[PDB]
Amino acid sequence: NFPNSTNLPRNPSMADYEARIFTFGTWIYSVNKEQLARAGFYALGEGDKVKCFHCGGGLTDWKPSEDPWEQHAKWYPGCKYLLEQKGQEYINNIHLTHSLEECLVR
Ligand SMILES: O=C(CN1CC[NH2+]CC1)N1CCCCC1
Ligand SMILES: [Zn+2]
Repeated sequence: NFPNSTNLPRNPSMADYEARIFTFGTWIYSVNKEQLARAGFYALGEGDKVKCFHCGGGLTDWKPSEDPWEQHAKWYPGCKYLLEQKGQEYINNIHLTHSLEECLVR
């Protein structure tokens, strides 16, 4: 299913931070859940799979080193929530970084 790039969220029931934070429960995984919720992610109950309330973007198999906002921007750069909370400059920083990380090896 394609990512949502409209200014309207795909899952408006998860639009409030408090709604999202309730989805995790006891969270054993490597990335802090409050951080995941602030980046707009709620939990699916399927290991450490999160989905963005706005773009619907899904992310799984999180490493301890990884940042929710960075991961959000890498995989779901079209997201209007991300663009609202972080601004296009941040997004360009993140993408230049990830594209330069890729090239410093491949
Ligand atoms: O899991 C990912 C990408 N990363 C893997 C490492 N941990 C953070 C997310 N996705 C799944 C959905 C399609 C794009 C790739
Ligand atoms: Zn999003």
